[PDB]
Amino acid sequence: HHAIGYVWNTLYGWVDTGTGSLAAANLTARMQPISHHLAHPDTKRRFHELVCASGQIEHLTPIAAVAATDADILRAHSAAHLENMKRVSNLPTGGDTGDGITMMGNGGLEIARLSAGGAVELTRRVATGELSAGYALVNPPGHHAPHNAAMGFCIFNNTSVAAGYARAVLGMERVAILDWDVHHGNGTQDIWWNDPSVLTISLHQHLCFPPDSGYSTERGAGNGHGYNINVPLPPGSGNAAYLHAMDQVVLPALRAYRPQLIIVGSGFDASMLDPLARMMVTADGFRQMARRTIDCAADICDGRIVFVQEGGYSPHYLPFCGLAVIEELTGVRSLPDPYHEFLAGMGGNTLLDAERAAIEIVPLLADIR
Amino acid sequence: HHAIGYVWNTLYGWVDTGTGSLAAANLTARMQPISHHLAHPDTKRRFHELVCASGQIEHLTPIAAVAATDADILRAHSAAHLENMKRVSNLPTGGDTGDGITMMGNGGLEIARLSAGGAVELTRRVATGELSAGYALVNPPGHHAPHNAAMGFCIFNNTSVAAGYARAVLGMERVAILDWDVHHGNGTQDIWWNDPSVLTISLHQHLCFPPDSGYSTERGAGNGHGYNINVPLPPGSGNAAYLHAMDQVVLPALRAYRPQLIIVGSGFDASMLDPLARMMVTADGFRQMARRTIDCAADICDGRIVFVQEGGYSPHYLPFCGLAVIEELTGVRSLPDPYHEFLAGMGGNTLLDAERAAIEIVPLLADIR
Amino acid sequence: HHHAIGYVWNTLYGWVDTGTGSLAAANLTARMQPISHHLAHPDTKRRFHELVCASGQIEHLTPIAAVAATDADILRAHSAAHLENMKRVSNLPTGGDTGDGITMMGNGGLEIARLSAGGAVELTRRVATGELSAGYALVNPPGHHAPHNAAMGFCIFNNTSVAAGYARAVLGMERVAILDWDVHHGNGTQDIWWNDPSVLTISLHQHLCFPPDSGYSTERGAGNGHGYNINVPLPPGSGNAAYLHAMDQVVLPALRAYRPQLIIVGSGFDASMLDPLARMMVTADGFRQMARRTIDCAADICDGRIVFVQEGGYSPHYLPFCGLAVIEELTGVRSLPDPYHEFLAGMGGNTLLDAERAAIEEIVPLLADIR
Amino acid sequence: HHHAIGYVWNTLYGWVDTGTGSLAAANLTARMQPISHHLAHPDTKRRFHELVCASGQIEHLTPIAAVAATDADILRAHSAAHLENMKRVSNLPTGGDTGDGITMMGNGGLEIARLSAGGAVELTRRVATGELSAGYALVNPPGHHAPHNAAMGFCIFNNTSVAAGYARAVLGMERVAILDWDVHHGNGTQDIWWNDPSVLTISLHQHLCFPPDSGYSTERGAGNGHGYNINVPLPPGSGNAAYLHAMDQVVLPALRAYRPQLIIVGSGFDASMLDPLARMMVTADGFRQMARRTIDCAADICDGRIVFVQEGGYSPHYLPFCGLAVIEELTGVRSLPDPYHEFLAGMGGNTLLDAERAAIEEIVPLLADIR
Ligand SMILES: O=C(NO)C(F)(F)C(F)(F)C(F)(F)C(F)(F)C(F)(F)C(F)(F)C(=O)Nc1ccccc1
Ligand SMILES: O=C(NO)C(F)(F)C(F)(F)C(F)(F)C(F)(F)C(F)(F)C(F)(F)C(=O)Nc1ccccc1
Ligand SMILES: O=C(NO)C(F)(F)C(F)(F)C(F)(F)C(F)(F)C(F)(F)C(F)(F)C(=O)Nc1ccccc1
Ligand SMILES: O=C(NO)C(F)(F)C(F)(F)C(F)(F)C(F)(F)C(F)(F)C(F)(F)C(=O)Nc1ccccc1
Ligand SMILES: [K+]
Ligand SMILES: [K+]
Ligand SMILES: [K+]
Ligand SMILES: [K+]
Ligand SMILES: [K+]
Ligand SMILES: [K+]
Ligand SMILES: [K+]
Ligand SMILES: [K+]
Ligand SMILES: [Zn+2]
Ligand SMILES: [Zn+2]
Ligand SMILES: [Zn+2]
Ligand SMILES: [Zn+2]
Repeated sequence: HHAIGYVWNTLYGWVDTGTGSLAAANLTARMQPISHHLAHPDTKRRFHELVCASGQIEHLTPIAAVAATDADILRAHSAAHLENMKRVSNLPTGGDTGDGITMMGNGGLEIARLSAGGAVELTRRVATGELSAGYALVNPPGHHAPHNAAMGFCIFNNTSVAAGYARAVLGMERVAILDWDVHHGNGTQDIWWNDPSVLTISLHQHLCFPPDSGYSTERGAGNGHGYNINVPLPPGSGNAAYLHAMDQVVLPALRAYRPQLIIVGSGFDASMLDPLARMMVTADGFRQMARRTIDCAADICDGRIVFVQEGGYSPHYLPFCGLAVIEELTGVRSLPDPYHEFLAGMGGNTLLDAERAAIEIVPLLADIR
Repeated sequence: HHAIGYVWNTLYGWVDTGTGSLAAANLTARMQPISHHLAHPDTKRRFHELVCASGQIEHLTPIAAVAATDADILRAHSAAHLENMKRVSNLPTGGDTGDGITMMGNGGLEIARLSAGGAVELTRRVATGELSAGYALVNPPGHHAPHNAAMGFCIFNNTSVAAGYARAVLGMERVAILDWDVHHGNGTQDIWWNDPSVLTISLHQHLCFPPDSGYSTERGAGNGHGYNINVPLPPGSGNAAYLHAMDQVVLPALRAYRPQLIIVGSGFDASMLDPLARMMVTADGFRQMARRTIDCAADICDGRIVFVQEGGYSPHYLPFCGLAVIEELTGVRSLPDPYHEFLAGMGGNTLLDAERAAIEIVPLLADIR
Repeated sequence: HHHAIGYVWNTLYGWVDTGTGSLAAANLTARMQPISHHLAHPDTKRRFHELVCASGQIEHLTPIAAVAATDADILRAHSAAHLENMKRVSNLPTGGDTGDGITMMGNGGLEIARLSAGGAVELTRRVATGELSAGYALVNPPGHHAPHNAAMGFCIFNNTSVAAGYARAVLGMERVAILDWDVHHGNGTQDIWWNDPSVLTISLHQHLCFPPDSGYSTERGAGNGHGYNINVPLPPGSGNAAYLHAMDQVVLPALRAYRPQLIIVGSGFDASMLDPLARMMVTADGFRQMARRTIDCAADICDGRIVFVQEGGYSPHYLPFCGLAVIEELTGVRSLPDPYHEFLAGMGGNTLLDAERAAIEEIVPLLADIR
Repeated sequence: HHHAIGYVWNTLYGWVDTGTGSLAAANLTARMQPISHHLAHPDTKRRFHELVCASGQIEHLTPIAAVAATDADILRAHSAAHLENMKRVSNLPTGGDTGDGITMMGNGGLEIARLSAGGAVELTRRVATGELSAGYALVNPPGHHAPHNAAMGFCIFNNTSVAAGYARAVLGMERVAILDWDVHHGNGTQDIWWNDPSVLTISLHQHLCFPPDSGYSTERGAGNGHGYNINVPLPPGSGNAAYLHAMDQVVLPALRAYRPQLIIVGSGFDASMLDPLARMMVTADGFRQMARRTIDCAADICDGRIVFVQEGGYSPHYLPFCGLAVIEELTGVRSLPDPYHEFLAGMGGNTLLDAERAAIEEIVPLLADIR
């Protein structure tokens, strides 16, 4: 049938990103304090508020986040990492999660558990058939956190916690994670590196972040060899490149693999107005990407698809990119993208030779059994 | 000798950009109000504050802005445009300058006059030999405003007001305006379209803004034919492309033309972290661009070079891009770019075939007499 | 017995565009520099809502959707000319001045004004029918300064008067009371019901804080309404002791004398210890005690029918805790401390000063005229 | 005769990192939501500076560069342990807690604390030598809560005491006065000079506003310093009438009795009508009159030697106009109105209430002990 779940929790908007821009404010470096860190939670809150103010919320089934348990977290992460996060969160003013930039406040583990747990709860309810699909608008994000660490503002790897739950608790034999956050999903890649039961795909700007990963030659290991697929694209790639990648690589990979559930790491940092990447995707591009992936799920896994928020750093534009994806889930297309004409004139809608060549990963599809 | 002028006026930081993102907030469109418009003056104020906090201010000669007179403005703009700006500024709550997006507050003409006048005052003092060079950190910007209108948040075309002053008041026969704001300097192009006495050069992202201009075929008209040079570059172009453009096109054009003064429209919206374009220039890239242009001025026009602020929309990073240019003027290189390693890993430092081909404008150099 | 507490929040209450000025607009000639957050910026009320959710109070509330106030609803409190002027201003391509030179609406800003008044109406309807026992409408923009024929003091429509008008005309209640404890005089509400004894209007406020020329004890209504408007102006620096003495000596006796069938509270928190727009010393515990007293009074005299409707309050730091205290008195679930309690308790306001006592006692002889 | 008015602003005064809390840090367990602007955010003082410039007052001032306070400078007001603790905290990779659990410094935040104290010192030196007639040091962080052995109340070092210590030890002045009209008790300054009659310390403040346990009239110094600390605690709601009565009856007579060779004013604007962190009713015209009186007193008794040093004040909207009024009294160029004047004048505070008069009169018998 048709019932679309939606997860927002007030505390997703209360993540304290501090007073720096990216790293902390630093007087010796003359990095002046600023009100809004690049990753400030207001960007995602504005998406939530637009979901409500547009009336999309009336077509969604609100789903309460339920805190991820230690057992849930341990399906994706090491005990040492979980214990370190408990340690850092218990410090009187929080602290450094290990990388020197990713911080948690005192009690910040509460929000990290609710973020991973929002993904799990939506996954559970879609997998059982209570819901047909859904969108978990979580924060903090997940895809940079590998098995043994926090990284890139990610405390736990939300989509991997959800995949682990689908595998262990729901008994699914095959799950796919499709990450279209513009940054390489190195954490997700790491977690399932040796494991063919979770197909991991990352469409991203080549070497945007991290600086040393996301190459096409990173394909997994052992029994997992062939079950990690990176699609690095050049800076300036737009809707044409992204849709060519979907049609030539992503959708064929999903059809070859036959997952029982598709989890999308849904970032909007590939947008035309994002500060933290150089891509040219518009809300109409994300719309088409979502439509294609939802339709693929309908064909191959009884429509079982869960979108989980990753990055995106335009408070101005991200809400409209997100809303387009929500509208593809609900089928209620009731608000225009007010930037559409303005951004459409900038380009990205022609498949350039260098973009085409980057996508033409195609010979690796044959190794997905 | 060596004396570097620097213009900042408090009111440059008081430009009211409203409560929208780009266009105004709009309830029917569900464009939620936001504290900082993309063009909020804090970005440029943070540059000023870094100039001070870094100690660069101790190596600069502060120059007070002096309001541009009607006569000054009329060297670049029509009487109808000036009168319309006086009209709009006199409205009790200001209003629409004509394009439906560019607004002035009540009394906002004061700031527009100080912005153009900051460029004029620095130009005067460099041309006389009181100063060797300088940087006018003005706001609002100028380069989109054509002869008969305000456009793209530009009320008056600051660099053209300064060029007009150099021509009419100082009696210079040849002036060059080099615009490296990432958006096409359509206003400047328009003003001097028929005029070979002001060479206008625009290095920009192709079709970023405006959507219908900046093509290589836009070359001026009449006696001005050959004295407008557009260098449109593809999205994703970085330091390699920008420096190749400098070496192959911009610097040869300046040497062919033999201006008596070089005015640089110094935007930083080509930076790696800018939301309003897709280019990959780092602070080190802007440093090298500035070094090259200052050295060219030393060779061909007795060092007479005036930098005038155009766009740039990263409050995080613009200050460091600007500071690099200031350091090239003063010769005091006392602060690192704290983002250098982070951004250097993202690329843009290899000249791609498509970038090289866009630059290879070279056959037009022969028409500069 | 029955317990179900309604709660109204609409996303658009947080989207009210207060501009780039502090109070009036930014002004270059006056050298009033633009600022991100106007004093009345919606974030203050949004932070209250978010605390209601993050504290877990939301799990004890029954969410009630705001329904846009119709023209008919608005016309029970305001003139046709005022409604038409608001439709006119809201239809202007970039909105404009609502009449006073400071209160503005955006293009389409009438949508939010309707949802604000309509949130009060919807909660009133559902409490009056017995679906709900009581509730809190966390609306924005506020209401109490808007008189019959105008917008004023960032109020477009007089939300509590629209709700009272609905209770009177649609539900057929013969007597309604509006108790306003916003720190500013409820001049709009006073104006609307000035000649009308069917809506008892009470305003507890800082004397001459805003507006400058109203809220005196001598403003008592007119005609058949004479005696059915009660102002309790208090001196600057009044705190919990003064506010509770006013409740016990004046407000609660007035309500008991009048026997309203519904009590509507204009629930502002601008009397708080940390508010920039008044000089009063009320703490979250003070508002808690005020709410408790008023809810208990409603239980005694009108079958518990009480509707709280948000008015002002300008501390984004502290207002959420003041508001949460009132919500907790409605739900009976007292699960979070006021983290400012010790800090503010040391500042005073907890002793009834002679001047405060005397200001309150000025109103006591007027209670006898409430029939 | 001579007229040259020094003015200190340093960009880094605007870069003080006040964090993401309201007052204490953001706290998830307490459900204190993060906020962009802490109550003490530097933008309030930066907006004052920008108004000094945009109003054209800057053209009538002599800009004076702040020079970092040396260890020797700091040690005239504070203990070696406190200085070493501040060097320790500032050297920590991400800074930390200065001791009280709320006052923090960033890594390298000692640089700004030194520039703040050093701005006061540099202006003091240049006024005392006769290079300047008077001046205003618009410093941040503030000073007056920091006692000899600690940081407190967002004060790292006691700027005015560092300046007084310099005047005493380096310039050889035998008598200095510090007049603090920040609305909070200058407990730090009181502590530093408690036993010392060579620095007369006066604090006009809201009674028990902050700290909670100090500022009583009975706190008069000790030993040879007995009689050389004067507290003037005023009740909440006191306005221009009370403040000017306190100036005329207590402050100015105390200064005339003491005959300081230099007057340092701890110039806070947190007594303003719109301040969130106190309940007083002073307007820009009130601060203007206070400044005029004090400058004229300096002209009469110490050859015009007066240095104003910024303390608190938490209205980004209104503080700039309060500060500008003081600057205009120094320059004598009165070129911009207070655009809030009419709005605030209607709220009151301009009548001397009996309780206000009595609070002030409590201090008058202590004037006789100033020898
Ligand atoms: O959306 C993001 N990723 O999907 C993002 F994490 F926020 C990021 F990639 F854009 C990021 F901002 F670049 C980053 F990863 F968070 C980051 F900035 F790169 C970082 F992680 F914070 C970071 O800079 N990490 C470093 C760690 C060690 C040494 C240098 C950098
Ligand atoms: O830095 C800039 N230019 O150098 C910029 F003007 F700010 C811009 F190009 F980035 C801009 F923001 F895109 C813009 F030009 F200002 C703008 F947004 F495009 C605009 F001018 F405001 C704009 O959108 N103008 C339009 C006018 C009519 C119809 C549609 C758009
Ligand atoms: O909470 C408030 N009222 O309950 C308040 F309206 F916000 C106010 F009273 F505090 C207010 F802010 F003071 C005001 F009422 F909004 C205002 F500021 F006074 C005003 F209404 F906007 C205002 O200043 N109005 C004026 C109208 C005409 C002439 C001068 C002032
Ligand atoms: O302007 C001020 N003083 O002149 C002020 F310091 F900011 C203050 F008094 F208003 C203050 F904000 F109240 C404070 F002093 F800063 C403070 F908030 F009270 C505090 F110091 F930070 C504070 O609350 N300190 C405490 C220390 C220990 C235990 C409880 C509170
Ligand atoms: K895998
Ligand atoms: K990815
Ligand atoms: K030309
Ligand atoms: K350009
Ligand atoms: K009445
Ligand atoms: K009231
Ligand atoms: K003393
Ligand atoms: K004081
Ligand atoms: Zn990302
Ligand atoms: Zn630009
Ligand atoms: Zn109010
Ligand atoms: Zn203070």
